[PDB]
Amino acid sequence: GTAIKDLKNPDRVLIGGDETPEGQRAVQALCAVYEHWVPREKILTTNTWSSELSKLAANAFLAQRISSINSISALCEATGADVEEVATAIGMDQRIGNKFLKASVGFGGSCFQKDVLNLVYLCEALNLPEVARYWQQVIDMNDYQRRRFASRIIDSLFNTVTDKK
Amino acid sequence: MFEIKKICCIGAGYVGGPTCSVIAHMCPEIRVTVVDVNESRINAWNSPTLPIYEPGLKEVVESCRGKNLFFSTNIDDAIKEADLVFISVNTPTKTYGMGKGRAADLKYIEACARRIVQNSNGYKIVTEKSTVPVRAAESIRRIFDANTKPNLNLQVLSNPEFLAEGTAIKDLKNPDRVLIGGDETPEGQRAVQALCAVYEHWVPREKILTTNTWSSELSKLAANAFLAQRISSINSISALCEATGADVEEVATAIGMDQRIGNKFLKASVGFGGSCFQKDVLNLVYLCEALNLPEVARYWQQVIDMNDYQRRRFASRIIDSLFNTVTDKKIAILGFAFKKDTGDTRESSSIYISKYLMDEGAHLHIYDPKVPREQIVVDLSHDQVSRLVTISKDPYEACDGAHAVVICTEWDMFKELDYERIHKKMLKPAFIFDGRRVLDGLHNELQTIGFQIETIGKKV
Amino acid sequence: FEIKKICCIGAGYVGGPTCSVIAHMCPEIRVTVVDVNESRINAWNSPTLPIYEPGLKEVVESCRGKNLFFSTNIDDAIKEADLVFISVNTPTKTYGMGKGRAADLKYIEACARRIVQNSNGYKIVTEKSTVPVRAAESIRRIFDANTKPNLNLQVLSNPEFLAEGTAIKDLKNPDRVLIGGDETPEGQRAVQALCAVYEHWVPREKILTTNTWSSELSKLAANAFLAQRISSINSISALCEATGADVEEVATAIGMDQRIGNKFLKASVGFGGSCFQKDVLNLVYLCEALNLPEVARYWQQVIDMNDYQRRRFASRIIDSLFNTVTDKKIAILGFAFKKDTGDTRESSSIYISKYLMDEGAHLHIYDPKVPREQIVVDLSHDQVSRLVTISKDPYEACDGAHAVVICTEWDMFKELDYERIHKKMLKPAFIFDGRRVLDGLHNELQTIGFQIETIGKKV
Ligand SMILES: [Cl-]
Ligand SMILES: [Cl-]
Ligand SMILES: [Cl-]
Repeated sequence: GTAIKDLKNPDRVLIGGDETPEGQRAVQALCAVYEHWVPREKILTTNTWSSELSKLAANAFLAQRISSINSISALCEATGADVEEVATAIGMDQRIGNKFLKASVGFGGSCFQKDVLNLVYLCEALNLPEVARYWQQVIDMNDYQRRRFASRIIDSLFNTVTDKK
Repeated sequence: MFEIKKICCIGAGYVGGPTCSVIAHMCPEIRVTVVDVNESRINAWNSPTLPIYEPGLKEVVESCRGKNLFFSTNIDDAIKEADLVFISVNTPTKTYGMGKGRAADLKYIEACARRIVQNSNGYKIVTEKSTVPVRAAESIRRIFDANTKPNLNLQVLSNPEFLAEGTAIKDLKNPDRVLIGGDETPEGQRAVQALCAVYEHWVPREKILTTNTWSSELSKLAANAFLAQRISSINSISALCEATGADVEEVATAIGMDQRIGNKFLKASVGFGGSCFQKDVLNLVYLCEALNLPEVARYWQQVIDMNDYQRRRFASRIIDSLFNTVTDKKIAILGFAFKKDTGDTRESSSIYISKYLMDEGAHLHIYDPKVPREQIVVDLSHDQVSRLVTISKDPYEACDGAHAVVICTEWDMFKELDYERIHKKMLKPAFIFDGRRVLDGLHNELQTIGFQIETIGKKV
Repeated sequence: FEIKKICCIGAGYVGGPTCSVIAHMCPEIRVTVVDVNESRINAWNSPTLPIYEPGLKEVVESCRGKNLFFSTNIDDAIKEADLVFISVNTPTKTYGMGKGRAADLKYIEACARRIVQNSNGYKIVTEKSTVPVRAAESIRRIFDANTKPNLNLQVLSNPEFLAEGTAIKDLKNPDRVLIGGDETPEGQRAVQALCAVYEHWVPREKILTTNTWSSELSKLAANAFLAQRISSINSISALCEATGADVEEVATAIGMDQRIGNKFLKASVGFGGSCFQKDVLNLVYLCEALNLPEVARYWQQVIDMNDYQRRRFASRIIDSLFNTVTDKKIAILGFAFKKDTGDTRESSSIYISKYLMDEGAHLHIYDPKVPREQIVVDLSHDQVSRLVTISKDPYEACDGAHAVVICTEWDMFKELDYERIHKKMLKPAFIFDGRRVLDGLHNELQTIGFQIETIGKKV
């Protein structure tokens, strides 16, 4: 949706490479390409696996923010609190920020669920079940949010929706 | 519109004390009176030596004490005179009964509510400053309504603190935001604007947020939970880093440069500590269970489990490295505080790491530059301490004949040690377990010296 | 306030017989029974009624034409009525949230919207069918949301308690009449108005007034308490077979305790019917939805025990036949859920047969009253074609069979020629008595050569 702007003025460019002489040369070659229009302060160099992992974790952190405020939204409906008020109050903490704190029926897109599910599987394959089920909560909460929303509609219509417009 | 001239605060803790001291300092026309049931605390605040240490606090207090800032044991009179009453008492986690070890105990808050109505007449604004469970203000409203009088109009507000213990004064003088919650009624709005007016003396109106009472209560709990979740998230990543060859400090950096995520609270560790994070998250979880929200409850519970996992994991790596036997082995523990530059050990990860090693029968030599000796012994009790715990006056006494050095607090001084010396008198193989990434950049040095060095979020 | 004109929506086995009786005891009241199905109505106006109940034909003929009417003109019948009975059946949901347990309120909702559209002034709206709790709140909400000037609709609960088979007798002399209404001035008036109607032939001592939610809940719990009694004695029956005790003896001893009573204590292969399981399951779901999991699993036990009883019985047959039943002829005697009816709804015979069909048995089924095609329908989802034969007489079913299974307490089964049956049965010949109908005949049957096993008796 904002591809061109994101490319022309990125928060950061991520490049991962082998921690070897040949590897460092290849990194600096690619680094040099981006230096044409990206300030060197905003170019980050890591080993290959940190770069791969950073892409997955970043999307997961984002998705977690949405699922977290969504969980709060459910607790708001039960207490009388208001999630937009709470989100605002949370978001004014500079350490937390005010982006990705808008509660919804649930997040979508071709990246968030796909990458978090991929992250979870990786942890299972690496015998990290505690970490796997930690991140799985992001998906379950999103599923919960949707199911919950649907169930409220159905209850409000007296648990019968047959042939109703 | 109603103006506040006299302020009473119940509780001289790390919350009410600095908050009211600052208010008095920025509002010379208002008489702020801080009271507490503990005569010890009161006499300490009026003493040349204060009961808690915060940068710039000593100056601020001395500027106001006597003019418009007073510390007294006379609670009833301070209530009698006050236009605004801050309830700033701690709500300890219940240690028994329904909700043991998770639910907040409202006993102290309930007492204050009954004490206020007993000693007050006319119009007064009653504001909860302490971290409370949601719908707590309903409990206060219920006590006031049940004990009403002719010409008694008590208004209940929520105004939670957000100061980090260590930078209190700066956080108060220049806060990211001030939160005030009130009833969505005419009388309620007046009370809100009265409190709002007090903060407008030195806080820009852009940074004052008004919500209903429950959003304010909930915001304090959720904010700390969001913070704690960040730490547990990067910690989970750290474990995945050790298994892949990735590096958590690199990953944290890459994540943190996303403006929508930010770079604060992304430093992996042996696990977070303090008197607020676990306490409030556990309180949040219990609330959800009580409200039949099991999906939400177990969602936030993951923040705590991951923190426990991180600690247990770290302890287990040490034990495995020492061939799953630690009996009668000397082990240096460097740093006992829950974070650097404090003597606070409340929920310190050092406690658990030490305790895990004690369950293996290790000879622990613990060093912390600031933490008092007696505090360590208390935090490691329920006999067990006498056999296994030795407390070193200096770091080197702890590494003399030790199998391993475990760093559990990110003290700046640990980075600057003579590790050439330490290695010479250590048993081989000699291990360093860095639980705070403080020796990042020193790895190649330590290895060529002869150390085996392991740290959070880096493959061995 | 007096009630003068009554409209009933639904000419089922509930609304039909109930309103015909009311007309017979209330000559001054004009009772109009309506249904959107033109088929049903003409049957009510026919010399042949759409349902059979003893003495119903008489009661109807007394009133039909004078103050009892069956019509398809629903809108006008609602317009004229002081009291509107909602008497449509509430089927269990077959999909979605609450599948196979929760009640579907669609027919009730339609009726509620139809009433408010076609009505003005003061009217009492009473639910007669077995409904889930808080259903009247749904009706109230439709009324409140679709209000008119000078519209005062009162919502009452008045559930049925008639056993299908002796409806009229149950109506003329009921154990109690139940009426639930709002605890408000207007609400109490509507209740006493309806209360007054039944006082025409029901003593005031046997008319109970409660709030609306107590009334709805009472109908479900009453059937559940009954079902629990059967499942309890059935559970005991299994414990009898394991101890040497006898369930008929124990049931008798228990039932002589005045505080317990001796009704509904007859052990069986399992209870059936269109009400017991449906209502208990509906009760369980209600508890789950209201975050009452302890109560939900408490009542679920009534269903599990009944399922256990059936499965247990089927397994005994299979074990006795050396755990192989493939291509073996087996006589099934009795298919109805109880004796003296053609009703097969939730009949234990269905499950027993199905368990035996999953073993590849050759079932020859006989039932004196139950129609042939109904059995074929109740045993489908191909499997029926290969394994199920329907016998015209019992002996056709026991000719070359390995075992005789009795699943319905028909009186005639007691009087069969077991000497003849045994000669043309394969050996060893088994009789499995699932209804204790052959109690007292055991020593007889054994000397003939039968191995006889029954519910609640050690072999
Ligand atoms: Cl006092
Ligand atoms: Cl030990
Ligand atoms: Cl019509």
